[PDB]
Amino acid sequence: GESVAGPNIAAIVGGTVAGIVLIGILLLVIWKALIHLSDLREY
Repeated sequence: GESVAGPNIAAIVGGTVAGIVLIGILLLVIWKALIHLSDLREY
């Protein structure tokens, strides 16, 4: 009734929200790295 991880919605909401935030930060870091790479790059 409540087991059936119905809250899978909740965990999905929870897991899904967390994953999106994680990707967003991860994407942002790489983007920044590429810019640093272009400037850091001597040559």
